[PDB]
Amino acid sequence: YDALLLDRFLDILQDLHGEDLRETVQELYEHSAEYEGKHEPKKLEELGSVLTSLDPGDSIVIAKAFSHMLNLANLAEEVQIAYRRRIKKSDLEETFKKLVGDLNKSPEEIFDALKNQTVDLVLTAHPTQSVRRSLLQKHGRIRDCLAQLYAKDITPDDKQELDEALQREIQAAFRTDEIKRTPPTPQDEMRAGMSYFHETIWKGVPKFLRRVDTALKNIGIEERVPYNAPLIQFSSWMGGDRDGNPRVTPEVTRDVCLLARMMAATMYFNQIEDLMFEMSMWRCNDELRARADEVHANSRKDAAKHYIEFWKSIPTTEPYRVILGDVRDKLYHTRERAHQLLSNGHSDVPVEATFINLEQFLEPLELCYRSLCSCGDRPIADGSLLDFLRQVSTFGLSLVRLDIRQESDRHTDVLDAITTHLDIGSYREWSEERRQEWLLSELSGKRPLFGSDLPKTEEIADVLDTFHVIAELPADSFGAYIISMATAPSDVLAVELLQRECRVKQPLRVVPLFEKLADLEAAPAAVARLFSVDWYKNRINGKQEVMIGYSDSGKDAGRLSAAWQLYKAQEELVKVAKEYGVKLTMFHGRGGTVGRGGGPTHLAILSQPPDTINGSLRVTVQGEVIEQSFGEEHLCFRTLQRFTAATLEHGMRPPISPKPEWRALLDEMAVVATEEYRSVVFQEPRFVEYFRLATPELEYGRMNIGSRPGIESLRAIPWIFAWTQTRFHLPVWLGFGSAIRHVIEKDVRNLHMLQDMYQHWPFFRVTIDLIEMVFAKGDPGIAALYDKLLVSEELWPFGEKLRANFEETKKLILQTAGHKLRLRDSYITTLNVCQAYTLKRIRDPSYHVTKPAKELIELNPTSEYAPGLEDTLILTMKGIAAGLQNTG
Amino acid sequence: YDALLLDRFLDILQDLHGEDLRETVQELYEHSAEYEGKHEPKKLEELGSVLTSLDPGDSIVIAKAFSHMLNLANLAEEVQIAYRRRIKKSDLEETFKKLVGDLNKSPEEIFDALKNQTVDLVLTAHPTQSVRRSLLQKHGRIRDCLAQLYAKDITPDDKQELDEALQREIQAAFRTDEIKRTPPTPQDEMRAGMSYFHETIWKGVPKFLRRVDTALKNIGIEERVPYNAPLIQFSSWMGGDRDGNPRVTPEVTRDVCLLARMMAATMYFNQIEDLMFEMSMWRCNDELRARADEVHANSRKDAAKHYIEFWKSIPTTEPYRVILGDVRDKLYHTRERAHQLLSNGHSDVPVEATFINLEQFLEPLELCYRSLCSCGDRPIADGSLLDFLRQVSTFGLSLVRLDIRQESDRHTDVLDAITTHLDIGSYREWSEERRQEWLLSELSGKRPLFGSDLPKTEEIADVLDTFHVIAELPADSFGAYIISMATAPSDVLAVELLQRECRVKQPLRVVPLFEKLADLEAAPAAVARLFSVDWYKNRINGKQEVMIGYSDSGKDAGRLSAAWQLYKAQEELVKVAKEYGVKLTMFHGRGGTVGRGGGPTHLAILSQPPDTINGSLRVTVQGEVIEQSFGEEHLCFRTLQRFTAATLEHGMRPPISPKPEWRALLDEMAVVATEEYRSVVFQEPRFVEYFRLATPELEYGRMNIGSRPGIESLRAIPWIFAWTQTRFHLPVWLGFGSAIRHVIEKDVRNLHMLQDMYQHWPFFRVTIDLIEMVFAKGDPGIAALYDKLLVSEELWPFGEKLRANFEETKKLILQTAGHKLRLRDSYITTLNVCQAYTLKRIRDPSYHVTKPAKELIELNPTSEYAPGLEDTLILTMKGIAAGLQNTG
Repeated sequence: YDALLLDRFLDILQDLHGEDLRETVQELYEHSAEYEGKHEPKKLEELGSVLTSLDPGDSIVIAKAFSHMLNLANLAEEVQIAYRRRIKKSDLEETFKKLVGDLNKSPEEIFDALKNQTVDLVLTAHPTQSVRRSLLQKHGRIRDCLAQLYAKDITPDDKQELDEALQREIQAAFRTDEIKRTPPTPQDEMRAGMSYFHETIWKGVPKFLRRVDTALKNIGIEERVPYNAPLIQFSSWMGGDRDGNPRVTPEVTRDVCLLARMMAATMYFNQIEDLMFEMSMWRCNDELRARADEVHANSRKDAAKHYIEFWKSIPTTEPYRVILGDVRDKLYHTRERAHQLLSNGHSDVPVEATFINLEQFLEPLELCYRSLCSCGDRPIADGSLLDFLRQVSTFGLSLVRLDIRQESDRHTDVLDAITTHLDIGSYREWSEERRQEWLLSELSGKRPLFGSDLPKTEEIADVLDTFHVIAELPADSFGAYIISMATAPSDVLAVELLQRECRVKQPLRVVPLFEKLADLEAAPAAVARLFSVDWYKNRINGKQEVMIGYSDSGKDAGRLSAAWQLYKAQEELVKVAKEYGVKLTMFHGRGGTVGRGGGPTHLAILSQPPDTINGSLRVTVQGEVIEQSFGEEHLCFRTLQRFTAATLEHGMRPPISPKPEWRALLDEMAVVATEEYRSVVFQEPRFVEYFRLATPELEYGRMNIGSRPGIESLRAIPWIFAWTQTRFHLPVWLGFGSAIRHVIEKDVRNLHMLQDMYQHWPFFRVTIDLIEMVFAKGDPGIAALYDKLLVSEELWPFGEKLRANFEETKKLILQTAGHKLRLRDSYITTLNVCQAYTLKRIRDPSYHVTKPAKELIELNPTSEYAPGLEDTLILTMKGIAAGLQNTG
Repeated sequence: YDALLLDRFLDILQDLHGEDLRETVQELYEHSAEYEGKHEPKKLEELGSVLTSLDPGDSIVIAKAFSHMLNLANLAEEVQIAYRRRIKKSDLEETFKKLVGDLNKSPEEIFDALKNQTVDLVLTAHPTQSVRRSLLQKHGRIRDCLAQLYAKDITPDDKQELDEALQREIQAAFRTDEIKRTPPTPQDEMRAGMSYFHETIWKGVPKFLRRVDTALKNIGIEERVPYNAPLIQFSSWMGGDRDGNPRVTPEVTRDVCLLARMMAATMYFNQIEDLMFEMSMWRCNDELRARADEVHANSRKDAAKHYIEFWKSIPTTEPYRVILGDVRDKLYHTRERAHQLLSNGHSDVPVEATFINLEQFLEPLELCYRSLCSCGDRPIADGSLLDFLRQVSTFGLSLVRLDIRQESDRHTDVLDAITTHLDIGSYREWSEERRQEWLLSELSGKRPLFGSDLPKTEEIADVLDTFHVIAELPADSFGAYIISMATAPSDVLAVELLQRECRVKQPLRVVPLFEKLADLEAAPAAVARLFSVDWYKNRINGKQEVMIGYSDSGKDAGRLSAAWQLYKAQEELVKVAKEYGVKLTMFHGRGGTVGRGGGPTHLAILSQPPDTINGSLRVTVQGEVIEQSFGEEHLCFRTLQRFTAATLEHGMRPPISPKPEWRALLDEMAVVATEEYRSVVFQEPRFVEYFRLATPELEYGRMNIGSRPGIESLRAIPWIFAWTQTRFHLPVWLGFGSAIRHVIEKDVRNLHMLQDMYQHWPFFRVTIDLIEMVFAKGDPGIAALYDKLLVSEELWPFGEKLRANFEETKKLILQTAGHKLRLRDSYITTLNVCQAYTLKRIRDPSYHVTKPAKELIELNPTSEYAPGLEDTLILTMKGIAAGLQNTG
């Protein structure tokens, strides 16, 4: 069946570029097949020999072909998964069943625990989404074609029109320039993010909630999940995170807030007329009748011809239509106000004509629901009205709540400008205690701090202006202010005072981000010291959120040491919060790649220490992962299901807590793994050299994914990208070899203890299993070829050392777990080869450079490199990322 | 399987009103079952005995229950038909096959004949739609539930959510007041009409055209139907027909025109952004590149923040997106202009910023298509861009072209006011010749006619003002001006002069409506006399349309005589048009009931005389029929298919022309049938009395369907309604008995001649077959019960006479054709009984009359009749109409 796609696409490729190129693509596929079958490293060079003969444009066409083949492979993969899962006639109903039988838990415990459960998915604009939006659309259409094709109810003409349709849709996808020739603006990032709502999430959320209701009734719970029960929520960083992205200005934040608000209003307004049409009942209780009489009193007997439907004043015969009629008027005026406020700088639309409250909207719908149930119409109320109630209570007046992230040192600079200007010292030079005492005195004091006459840098004025932008805007549009590189309470208090002094009427919660490993070690101490401040503990109102970063941890230290220290961090943070009687919710900055803490969601949730979630979870959805988890109805449902089921199980089925022997064993193991990791990644003075030669790291910024413009000093995203492109995955597995070897060396019974740990400890089981998966996506012959083609003859053995470790480490992993699809790896291998030789040509002086476009080579006329080369490189990176189903 | 619906609905009924009422509904169903099985007329009285015992509100609930049961029966009927037809894995591909094999016709003849074929469906607001819109919505949802239920791919939870959904949707439909408590405005009629576009027709048309392309490729025609090939078009009367509807004012016509324009703009604008997203190509020919450079020149480098997507100036990289970008700007400004022009009286939006031409819109899309095909992207161009091209070329700037219908005598009054005021005579008193000569002199003269100082009646000023309204508005918004009761060229010339003098810049075509039988006899003479006028023949530009009414013909004369005279009328009209070298297209004012010329569409088309269509047809879709032919994707497709296939076959497979013996035989037969019909419907002086007692005719106006406020003097719609409610159908079959009896009497070989005619003449075969169908929907026991309950003891035998004829006539029908589901007739019979006894209670003096609502009896507090009775009567009419699948 894998052959069908090859047939259709290759027929189209032949229809576009002739027999010859189709035949050379087939040759490359056959060489790659002989390689992924026999694994003769001679086959690689055999393939590169055929690859070097290519024309400028021809190699572009080859890279294009294999990349689109990988994409189609992903799409057919998703289709086959959806159908395979559907033809069954963890999981929600299964999780309920296991909670009842295994753990003897009652239905009302599941229901009550469910009501008080919340999962806050926060979408980020992290530059990990390799596929441009113009192509993502065509992918969506194409998987629609393939999904409709996968059925036995096709009529001949339907299938032929879908053949013509899929053919035209592939031909359209291939006819688009895959290369972002300019990097997006943060606004574009926020649009790419929000586009999944008026595509999937908006309609997906109420369907999922219906499904939870159904599953709850399969357990005997006739009651339904409360419409205002916040089982899932959405937050955003798009346009808010300005950490090291100076292009995220205050005006950008204003723009994304106003934008999102306009989107939400528009969606509600388009829903509201259909809802009015259905709410044609005439029975209501005395309450809704009284209110309907109120609205029909101020009915404004006018033409109201701007509407299409219901332009006549609604009669009291159908009172639900009266009340919903006022709801439509207030929606119209809310949309018009937001659209004017966005399109110009201002609006003449009166605020009282609009919904100002998150529940001025909810109130009339709640009333309709009470009336319907009162009058025996709970079936009716649980339909479109309920869907609408859940959409309002879930999305509010601004589809997502925006977080503002900024690094502590910028707040420090602001305060230092203030104290210098006030002739009182230098906040920078001040000790922590001095900062705390001063900040406290200013927060509890009543005199304004700086004035209009404060000297400001562009950076200083950037952060002050972002605070003014936050104050100017509605409170329910924002989420949390995340402080990067937070180390002391002076940073949180600093942001609090900077908010109060920027007249932020309802200041948002402040939350620290500990991402470097030392910050994770020191974090519980800092949180306890913050809670010690009686002022903050009294204003924090018993609730605190703190973010836990996964990107930079496994970058400077061992991936293993990072994971273990994270576990300790969650544990001790919960300890501290309980010690001060504060409800802690921890914010997990997980990525899509395992190297940034990614991997399957239920596995990452089960690997959390027990009694650390307590019905309140928060996870990042990093750029690319959005597409993976919300681009289809089915993906959206499977995502929301995975999250809610994992959290519920982790709530009622607490994972086993580690025996102390396991604690100490992992402490030693963490020392060994850290020394091993840092030994090869930092001690080696020629390591940075070999890295900058052997991996496509430095070229990452060429793809222009995001809007953000030593090895310790690079972002974790291109770090994991480099080693994942080459399918070597060094940062995933490094410390494990020395770790396990030293642990079995110090004691032989530690082998039985590792076997013991792998079978009972969810954290260890998850860790080892993930390492084994990453090994399964590994092939060291690739990194070998890259070394042979690009590394100087000198330090060739260095890589082999690592390669040694690779196999060694794998041998240990399979030994602790007790273990002993393909074909896509064929295409990937081809692109691997293409990526390798092309890099050698790029780092040559002969291939350097010293109107409309009618062919691909004309697409890059400003290339500092040879005409056809830059585009081909970008193509190889994109394609390999697609094949591996991860970018960074 | 019929039992499933009964089970679900009766369970809901029990959940709403208890066991007792469910049990009495079951008793009624059982009595009706014993009646429709055994046909014991004692069973009817047995049922009425149980019916008379009912409470005021209880009988309302019973009528409600049987009516909704009939509706559900209709919906399940449609579902089972759609699935039965789909599980085949006339008709389009079958029609092509028969045209190739049977008639030896070539593909290019089918294709070329198809290109030059046009079918103009014109939706009317005729008050035949019994089901109010608030309920039609719920019906749509309910058939959605049932359609999704009819499958073997249901997952358990899907089926349970659809059970809860169908339950809540039925419960919602039943909880709505079925009674229109106030009659609609013409604007409401036009909304009910147009609502099928942004529901079905808008998306249905391009899908149907794709299907025609597919069928054409199954014959070997790789080419596609031209996007601008006008295979189907839509016109409207809603808000335009003012014949005997004085509530259709000029402001109403303005309103429906502006309204429709706003709807169209909105739909295009919502499509355009998705189209822009897909047209991401970079290759274009020098033409589209030049134009894209033009647009990017005047690009207006601005924020353009009112849009959500593509708010940044579009780069020349993606030229299709540039050109489509200008298209989106001109759409935005067109929508804003129409919305302001509607909501206020005026707009500041510049006209040059909008699409003014029907093809200023089409031009940029045509350019994109040429470019795409030029660059080898015909597959891409035949996708969303083609769908959009067909939508634009098919729907234009105003979704439908509006006809204006008005009776001749009103134009006569206008002209008479003018000639009286000009001290020149009285146009009324003038002979036809004088009218012709004067009208001609004024049309070819250059002096204005009346001035501001013309004395005007409210009627006169109504028609003059409608002409000013037509002149003020865009030309492509209007269709034809239909003249009711047109008899002479003076009427058409009158409208032409009245247009020119009202400064109608681009005057619309004038078309006469001949509906009374004498007008159909005299019509060809009048058309020839009109074409004799050299002026009109020169300005008519070789094209003429004339309407042929079906409503009033079979009302004053025999249904048979009417059909035959219609055939002659089409024939001789075509003769006359060919004689004057003018392309005639005839406009068939067909209804939904056979008594108004309704019946299956392909049968009505085959019954047209040969060489009378010639690739140009025009048919009314009377009120209720709209719902029947466009309320579902499948209904819409089946409608467009039926029409286009019928016209094509009638074009290439001309029906046999009648032998002269058949001609004369039908002339005699028409005399006999006319004498027989008029003998019982007009000669009898007590006939009007018996009619006003035995049928629910007089109560029709109580349903408040439409906005329009002797027996010869009533509308044909309540005429057919009366006899169809009672399932007697007198106007369908009356003259056939005497006709066939006299024809077999004058000669015995005429029996073999009738057998000969039924097997070879499409017109006769259709006629007789239709009569047999109507008989199959007949049961004279019903009319018997109505007579027994409501007719005075005196003229009881009169009806029996008719009843005699009934059987007699049926015996003849089955004899010329050579011939010898049920259960739903059960429910109908119950309502029959309920309708009968209730009428007897209504026409009683004891049951006459000399805040919010918390129960059904409170729903009519102004009833001149007893509290519960009026509503129950309306309910019975609605339900019986639903069961018979026809209103009038």
